Amino acid sequence: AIAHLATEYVFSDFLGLRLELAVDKMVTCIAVGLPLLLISLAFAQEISIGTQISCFSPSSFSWRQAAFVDSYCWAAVQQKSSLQSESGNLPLWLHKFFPYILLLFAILLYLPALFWRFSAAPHLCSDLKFIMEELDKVYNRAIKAAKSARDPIVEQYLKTKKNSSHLIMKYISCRLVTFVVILLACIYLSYYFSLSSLSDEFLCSIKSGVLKNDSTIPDRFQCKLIAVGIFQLLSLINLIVYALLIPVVVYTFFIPFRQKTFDVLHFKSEGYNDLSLYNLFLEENISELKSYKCLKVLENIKSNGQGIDP
Amino acid sequence: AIAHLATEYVFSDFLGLRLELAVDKMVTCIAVGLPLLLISLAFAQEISIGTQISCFSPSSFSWRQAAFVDSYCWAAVQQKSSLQSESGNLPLWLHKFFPYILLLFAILLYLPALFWRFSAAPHLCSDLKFIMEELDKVYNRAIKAAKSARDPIVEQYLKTKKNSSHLIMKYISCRLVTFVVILLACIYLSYYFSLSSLSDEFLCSIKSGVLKNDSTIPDRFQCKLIAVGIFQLLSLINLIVYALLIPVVVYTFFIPFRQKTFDVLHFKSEGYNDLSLYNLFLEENISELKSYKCLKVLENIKSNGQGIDP
Amino acid sequence: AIAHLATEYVFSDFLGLRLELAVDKMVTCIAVGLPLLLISLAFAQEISIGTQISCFSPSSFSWRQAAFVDSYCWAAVQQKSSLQSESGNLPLWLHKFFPYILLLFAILLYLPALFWRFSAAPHLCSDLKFIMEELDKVYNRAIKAAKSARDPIVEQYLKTKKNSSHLIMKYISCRLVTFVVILLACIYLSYYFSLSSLSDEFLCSIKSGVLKNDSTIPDRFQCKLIAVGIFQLLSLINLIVYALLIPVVVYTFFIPFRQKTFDVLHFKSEGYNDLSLYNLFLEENISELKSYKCLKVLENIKSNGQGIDP
Amino acid sequence: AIAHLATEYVFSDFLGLRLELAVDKMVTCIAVGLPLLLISLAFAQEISIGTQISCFSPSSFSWRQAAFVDSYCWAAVQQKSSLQSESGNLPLWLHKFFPYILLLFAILLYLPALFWRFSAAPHLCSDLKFIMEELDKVYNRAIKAAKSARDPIVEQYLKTKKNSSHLIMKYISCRLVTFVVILLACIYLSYYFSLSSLSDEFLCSIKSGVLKNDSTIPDRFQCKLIAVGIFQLLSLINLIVYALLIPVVVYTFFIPFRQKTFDVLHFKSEGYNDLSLYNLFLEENISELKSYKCLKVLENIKSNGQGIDP
Amino acid sequence: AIAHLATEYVFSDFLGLRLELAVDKMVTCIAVGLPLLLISLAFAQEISIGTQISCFSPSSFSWRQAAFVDSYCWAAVQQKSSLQSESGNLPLWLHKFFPYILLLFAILLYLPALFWRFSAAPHLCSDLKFIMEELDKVYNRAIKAAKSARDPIVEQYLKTKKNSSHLIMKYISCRLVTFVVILLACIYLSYYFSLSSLSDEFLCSIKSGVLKNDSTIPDRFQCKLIAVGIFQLLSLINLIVYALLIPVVVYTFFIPFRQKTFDVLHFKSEGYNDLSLYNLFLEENISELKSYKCLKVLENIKSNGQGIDP
Ligand SMILES: CC(C)CCC[C@@H](C)[C@H]1CC[C@H]2[C@@H]3CC=C4C[C@@H](OC(=O)CCC(=O)O)CC[C@]4(C)[C@H]3CC[C@]12C
Ligand SMILES: CC(C)CCC[C@@H](C)[C@H]1CC[C@H]2[C@@H]3CC=C4C[C@@H](OC(=O)CCC(=O)O)CC[C@]4(C)[C@H]3CC[C@]12C
Ligand SMILES: CC(C)CCC[C@@H](C)[C@H]1CC[C@H]2[C@@H]3CC=C4C[C@@H](OC(=O)CCC(=O)O)CC[C@]4(C)[C@H]3CC[C@]12C
Ligand SMILES: CC(C)CCC[C@@H](C)[C@H]1CC[C@H]2[C@@H]3CC=C4C[C@@H](OC(=O)CCC(=O)O)CC[C@]4(C)[C@H]3CC[C@]12C
Ligand SMILES: CC(C)CCC[C@@H](C)[C@H]1CC[C@H]2[C@@H]3CC=C4C[C@@H](OC(=O)CCC(=O)O)CC[C@]4(C)[C@H]3CC[C@]12C
Ligand SMILES: CC(C)CCC[C@@H](C)[C@H]1CC[C@H]2[C@@H]3CC=C4C[C@@H](OC(=O)CCC(=O)O)CC[C@]4(C)[C@H]3CC[C@]12C
Ligand SMILES: CC(C)CCC[C@@H](C)[C@H]1CC[C@H]2[C@@H]3CC=C4C[C@@H](OC(=O)CCC(=O)O)CC[C@]4(C)[C@H]3CC[C@]12C
Ligand SMILES: CC(C)CCC[C@@H](C)[C@H]1CC[C@H]2[C@@H]3CC=C4C[C@@H](OC(=O)CCC(=O)O)CC[C@]4(C)[C@H]3CC[C@]12C
Ligand SMILES: CC(C)CCC[C@@H](C)[C@H]1CC[C@H]2[C@@H]3CC=C4C[C@@H](OC(=O)CCC(=O)O)CC[C@]4(C)[C@H]3CC[C@]12C
Ligand SMILES: CC(C)CCC[C@@H](C)[C@H]1CC[C@H]2[C@@H]3CC=C4C[C@@H](OC(=O)CCC(=O)O)CC[C@]4(C)[C@H]3CC[C@]12C
Repeated sequence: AIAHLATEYVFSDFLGLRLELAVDKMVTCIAVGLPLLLISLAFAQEISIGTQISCFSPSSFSWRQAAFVDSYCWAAVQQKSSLQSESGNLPLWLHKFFPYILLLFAILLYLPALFWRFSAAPHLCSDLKFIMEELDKVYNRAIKAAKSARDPIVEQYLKTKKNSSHLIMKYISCRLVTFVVILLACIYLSYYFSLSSLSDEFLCSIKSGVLKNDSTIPDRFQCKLIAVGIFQLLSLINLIVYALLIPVVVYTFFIPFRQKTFDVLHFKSEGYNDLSLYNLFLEENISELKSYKCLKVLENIKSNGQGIDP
Repeated sequence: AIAHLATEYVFSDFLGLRLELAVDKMVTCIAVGLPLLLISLAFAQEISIGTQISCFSPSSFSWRQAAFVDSYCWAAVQQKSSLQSESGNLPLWLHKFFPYILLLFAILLYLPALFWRFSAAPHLCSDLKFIMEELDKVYNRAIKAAKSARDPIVEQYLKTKKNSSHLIMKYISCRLVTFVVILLACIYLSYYFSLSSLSDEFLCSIKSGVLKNDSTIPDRFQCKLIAVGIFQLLSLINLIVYALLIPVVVYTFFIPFRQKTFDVLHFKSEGYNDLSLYNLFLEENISELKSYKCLKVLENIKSNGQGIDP
Repeated sequence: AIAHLATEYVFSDFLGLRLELAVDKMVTCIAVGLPLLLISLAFAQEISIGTQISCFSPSSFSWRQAAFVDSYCWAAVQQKSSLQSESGNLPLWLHKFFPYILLLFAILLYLPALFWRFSAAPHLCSDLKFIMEELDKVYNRAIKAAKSARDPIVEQYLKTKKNSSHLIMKYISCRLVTFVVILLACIYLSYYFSLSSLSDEFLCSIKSGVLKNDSTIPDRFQCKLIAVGIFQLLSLINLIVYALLIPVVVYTFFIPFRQKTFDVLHFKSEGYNDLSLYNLFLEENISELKSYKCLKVLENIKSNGQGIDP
Repeated sequence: AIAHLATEYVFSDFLGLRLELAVDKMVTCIAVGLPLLLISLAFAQEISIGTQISCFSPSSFSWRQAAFVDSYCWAAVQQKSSLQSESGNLPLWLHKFFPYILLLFAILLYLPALFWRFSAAPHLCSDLKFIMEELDKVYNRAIKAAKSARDPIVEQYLKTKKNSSHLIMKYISCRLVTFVVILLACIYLSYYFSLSSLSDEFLCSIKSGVLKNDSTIPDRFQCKLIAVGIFQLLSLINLIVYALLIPVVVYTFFIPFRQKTFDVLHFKSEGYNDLSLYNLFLEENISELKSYKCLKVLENIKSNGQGIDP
Repeated sequence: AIAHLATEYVFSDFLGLRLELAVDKMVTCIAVGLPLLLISLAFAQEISIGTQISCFSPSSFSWRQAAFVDSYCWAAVQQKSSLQSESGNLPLWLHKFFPYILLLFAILLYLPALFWRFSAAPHLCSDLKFIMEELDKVYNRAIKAAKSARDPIVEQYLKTKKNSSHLIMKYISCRLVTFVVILLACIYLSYYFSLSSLSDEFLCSIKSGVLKNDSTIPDRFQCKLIAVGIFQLLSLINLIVYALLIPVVVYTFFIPFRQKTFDVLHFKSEGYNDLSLYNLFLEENISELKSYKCLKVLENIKSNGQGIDP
């Protein structure tokens, strides 16, 4: 089934205008997708031995009595009054709930993208639909002029956007939340990887109620959480990748402000202003226009040779 | 399978004109969707140990006798004459039926949306289809006038709607029922989370009938409900999210009345009147009209620069 | 799997012209759909403990001998000569066949709708197709007259329908059968809910044939039907909903006769006559005509303001 | 199920313009696809005996005690304090994680192709769409001239590409990473195949905690990893194929530079320059143009017979 | 499930222009398809008894000790130091890996077809698309001439192909590899069928490590490979069919050279030259042309009666 997981989570896509930037979409796919793969691998039948916990019951216990001990101690992992270990009870909770914790990170990293799709993409879509179709008319006019010579509402409207700073707050906050959640996940995963491997072993007791006086039951059962060594291993993989995402996410703060007389071909940064976002989103969309490509071909020729000024 | 649950309930949509407001639809998706995820996680094989209850049968019992005790005590959870516990029998019922109780909340939170789709959306759809197509003619006429100058049935009909107050009662009652059900669910979930963790343990007896005289059977069996610690944990997650929905739902009462010379571009609140609903539903639909977008572009330019009055 | 059941039976639809009235279709979906959900929930793995019956075999019985007792007593539930209980054998039959009894109600409540689709909808469809297309011509003519002035075969044919009383008998009988089946189901479900919870316990004997003389076999085995407490619980849910459907179904008898100079816009009741049905079915279909909507807009304006008589 | 694996991974394709060269795509399909097949075959039910590990527990151990030993020793494979073997613990880790290691190679060999699809194919696609449609006009003009006689923007633009050397770095680095990962996989697989077959046997001890003093438990359990002989066998198959891919990948470094007055029919190598890539990508795409095929037919005739110069 | 296998592998097809000759495609479907069916039948539940190996453990061994012996001896089949048999260890390897060996033949017989689809079909497709459309013009002209009378680039181009001998090497080598692999499979299958039926029985020992001194374990366990009698039976079926394919494959060497003033209707062999391949591929494609069929009808009439010379 491991090969099906690779087909589902790596070799196929999951989770019109481009209303998300390619880098931001790519980071989201890695950040959300990787925990779901690692959860699926942690319980693959190739690696699983069929149970999360086993306890050494005495030889006199019947098969159902030993099955009770395993089931009770799986519940007792939450119940401080009936546990003992080389450390506190906290590792045992983390070892049990490791699958839910990775799922929680996957969800929390998806919510910023879902919010952008809910709260910002509809407005941006309606604007990009307008701006691109009017830019196409401007480019077709420029082509006809150049082709004849050598064989302003958009400008006004775009100049309004640098006054607005509306979407830039929605964008930067979506980036900033993604950064914080990745950083917190790195802190957790490095802690969980640091836990002693023998923190998977604990002592359990069933002598809570009517059993409390029964001399035939031993006072402590040795139990082991069988998958914990795999969980810690896969936590290192997740930590490595998330540490590599942190530089990329930080770069997405400065891509609008710096890194990416009015010019309708050269989209450029304009500061902490929505026009900087529209410049990014146009540059990832304007290349679909046939007329833009023709003018950029002429500009590249003029940059190298015959002076067909664009 | 946990990764499939995330794909099914988070990373894909489940449960023409927009006949429900985006916030109301979003709240419904969270309120109905979250219990179904949490039910599915509570019985995930990654976390389950294969049975809901285990009882400590004595060593002399055969395998089938011990299987009888577990099956009888699962039934006896409902049967006051054969239970004993540190508290009343009520916790044991809640621990058993936790999956049905979350399912009940999911259903009860869907019924207001289903009623709106049944009782109000058909009438509203027929009106919005009419109003938008006639508004498009008004806008196209205004564009042609403005483009020529600078390079009333709808008004009468809409003025009838502020007399009707028909749909506003259907809408506000759907909001109000959703509020009440979320509030009652919060009261339950906070109670269920408050129950002692050892309320998962109870004493069972099989000595009802012919077995009543059998000296070989112990008078009480120790039983434990194994999943209860997970149910209480997931109840905290559900309580947290529903407490965050309450402010959002309350805001949906005042969005029509306040928060959202006749003006065909600026849709506005008009009180406890159906025109306030039509203003909300138009504002979420009118942005699809090409002619509306052009006039709003001119209005934005006029707001910032050249006085092309819309 | 409980979440899949909710997706299948609540959050999605199951079981052109509208040839069934919305209320009648809605009642049918609830009446037929609810038993199928409740059956599915009664055997959900979240709530099931893997067997319907368990009997306490003695400790000397082998594993296969105890498996024989459970299998024999499941069959013996039908066989009066080998049962004993605190009451008659009738409860034990109902406890065993509870799933089939709910299935039987679901089927019997679907047959009236299936009969309407078989015996009445084809004729009604051919008439509504004719009447609506000729009404559209009448409305378009009235619009052109009104638009010019202020900027009869259908009547003859419809007047024939009030003489026919053909379909009204088919309709009312389909309603009446649905009422009777819901009422009988309420009587059963309230009886089944009233049965003592300990009617799930009975005494079984295997000493029929060659075993009759065997002194090593006990004369009675204690058996318990494990799911019965869930069946009675879910029977209360079904009883509550069906009791709420009864008022709605009764209202569907009087919707044609009363509640819903010839007027082609105001469809109205005409007594125990097929024209009353055609008036109901037109009123649920005529709103799709663009020309009808225009005339109703003018009528609403005339009702409030400028006297553009429709 | 083995026949389904062959259908899925051999007899069907998995993982517009041709934006990847056929040889590079073919190598990627083999390099990524083969580990996924071999993983799937290693756990086929035809060959599996249902468990990864078995340990010889003593005859006095109960069934659940022996199940504990197997589960503990599967976990102990990671835990140096409780292992002994004829060699170090490293082989035991490799034997356990063989499925993940092959999966890791499959992923690492896919990432270069995914990067090309992300970072280079969009720009190349926009250029090839332009260049081919303008070349089609040049060829149609040449056909009309030749057909009449015997019954420059593209040149300027392409001459800019040999100045750029932009895509050649992206391409060669994708090839170079693929080479390195295949070489490292060959080093691992030849090492893993070289491990002694009896490295699948190790000695395990459960005497860690409360069990440490128990005289009834033997100090060492003999355990065997059952699948290891299959893993080493399939590692030889993977090593053989990857060794055959190495010559092919190396050839893909020199295909642009050498091996593959301006001529619009004969695409040719131009050095370490992007024009060399465009020449390769055009030659794999230009054959779709009807006008190119006609001119190549005339060129082939002129090469053999009547001098219809192309 | 056997009936599903027949539906999947016999009664349905698996694995535009015809770019493979019908006989060559048919041989490939049999040669590749038959092993996959026979593998699937060898493990059908109708015939399988649920395990590949069973060993006779002594009566004192616990259930888990006997499960260890079976699992160890399945691994020991590869491990010469712990086997004994009436012959060498080679039969035991073949009995274990019979499913992989048949899979290997299925794959090796598919690779020649995959290579033809990769390396030759694209060029041939581009030529056949050209040649057929120009032949259609020649035939339509000949029809119009004949219909009027009685109520050369292609020739030049095709005459170039007999100089090329390019594709004939690719074709004959694909045929020759298919012949060699079928012949080698026949040699193996006849050997494997010849092995003694009691070669499925071998003696196993677990006394490798700590167990080496244990006097309670017998020195040899009798083991039997349960499916081997089915594998040898199905090997006879595979051998019979492959022996019948050998004559057909050999005939495909001489179909181009012999067996199958320029004539545009009668495609004919021209020696070891690509024109011989084009003649074969045209003859399997030219019959789709309406104009060809008309001329062949006239030729058949002229062959029998009225002299309408084609
Ligand atoms: C043992 C350790 C030290 C080796 C080095 C770390 C690897 C295990 C890391 C490095 C890059 C990682 C990969 C980076 C990107 C992806 C793609 C991601 O899928 C997508 O983003 C899909 C994108 C699309 O389809 O558009 C799934 C996880 C995966 C394979 C990551 C899995 C883990 C990888 C291979
Ligand atoms: C289902 C998904 C979407 C959410 C999963 C959330 C859980 C992974 C969280 C919620 C509640 C958390 C627990 C709340 C309470 C505790 C007890 C607390 O215990 C101690 O400090 C014990 C110290 C001692 O041993 O004395 C440590 C954190 C822990 C385990 C938390 C660990 C993480 C948990 C299980
Ligand atoms: C351990 C606790 C203290 C951490 C904080 C609480 C989280 C567990 C909460 C906060 C927000 C919650 C999420 C808010 C919104 C959604 C979306 C919801 O899906 C949809 O609404 C789909 C919408 C669409 O697809 O259009 C499913 C539940 C989920 C993931 C919620 C799951 C639980 C979350 C992550
Ligand atoms: C299948 C879905 C759609 C609906 C599920 C509904 C149930 C979750 C409801 C319906 C009937 C309810 C029960 C009706 C009767 C009782 C007994 C009652 O018992 C006591 O008060 C016991 C006190 C004592 O111990 O003396 C407490 C509430 C309880 C468990 C209720 C809990 C919630 C139940 C099970
Ligand atoms: C514990 C008791 C006392 C609480 C109160 C009773 C509820 C359990 C009842 C009240 C309304 C009932 C619901 C009324 C309507 C429906 C819709 C029905 O589905 C449809 O009719 C689908 C309609 C469509 O999709 O068009 C399925 C049963 C359900 C959820 C019913 C399930 C049981 C509900 C929630
Ligand atoms: C498969 C679906 C579509 C139909 C299911 C129909 C059953 C649920 C019906 C048909 C025959 C009925 C039974 C016919 C005979 C009997 C025996 C009869 O027994 C007594 O009166 C016993 C009195 C005593 O204990 O002395 C009570 C009704 C009962 C159980 C009936 C209960 C309901 C049954 C099982
Ligand atoms: C026992 C050993 C010594 C025999 C010789 C080695 C074989 C086991 C090798 C030689 C060629 C290999 C094959 C080369 C190519 C492929 C195609 C590959 O699938 C694709 O590339 C799909 C291509 C497409 O569909 O476009 C899957 C692996 C496979 C069958 C390889 C499987 C292993 C093979 C048969
Ligand atoms: C889930 C997929 C995508 C990634 C799988 C990565 C693993 C296969 C890697 C990551 C960590 C690696 C391990 C990290 C630590 C060790 C311990 C180390 O131990 C010794 O050197 C023991 C020497 C002794 O016996 O004294 C040898 C390498 C090994 C097994 C490594 C083998 C390969 C592992 C398991
Ligand atoms: C017991 C022995 C001595 C009887 C004689 C041998 C048969 C078992 C052989 C003779 C012909 C064989 C068949 C020849 C052709 C085919 C078709 C082949 O499927 C295809 O080629 C599909 C073709 C398509 O669908 O286009 C699958 C194997 C099968 C049924 C072969 C199965 C084995 C058969 C029946
Ligand atoms: C997974 C698919 C695609 C490929 C399957 C390939 C195997 C079926 C091949 C590869 C390695 C081969 C084995 C390599 C080594 C040996 C040991 C060799 O042993 C002896 O000669 C033993 C003599 C003695 O008993 O003393 C005999 C051939 C054999 C079993 C070979 C049989 C066929 C094998 C298992």
